[PDB]
Amino acid sequence: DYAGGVLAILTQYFNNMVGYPEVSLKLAGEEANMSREGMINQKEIVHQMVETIRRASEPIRQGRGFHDAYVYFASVPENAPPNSIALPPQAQSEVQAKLTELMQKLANRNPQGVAEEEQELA
Repeated sequence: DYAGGVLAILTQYFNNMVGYPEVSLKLAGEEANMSREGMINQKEIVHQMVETIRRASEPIRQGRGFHDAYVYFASVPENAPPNSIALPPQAQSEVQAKLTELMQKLANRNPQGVAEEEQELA
């Protein structure tokens, strides 16, 4: 249920549990799963999700690499590594609108898979 997996990842991101680049790596994991099973439409949607988060996060990031300077969606949690920040309010709105559109496209491709994730989340 790769589409469901994507929903779970976005839930953690929007709840400031996971930041960039971790969120993009998790999405890339699902992207590879989709591509392996020939789910190209879904793969392309998740690729756009990754690009959306990368383009908003990479230019304002106070560092580089994979162990610090994370960029969280709206708030920096107390377990964040040094030099972590959150997106500015305008970027928050732009990123969420685009991700919501992309998530809708995914849900439309695999409604049973996304519904199951919503059930599992509950």
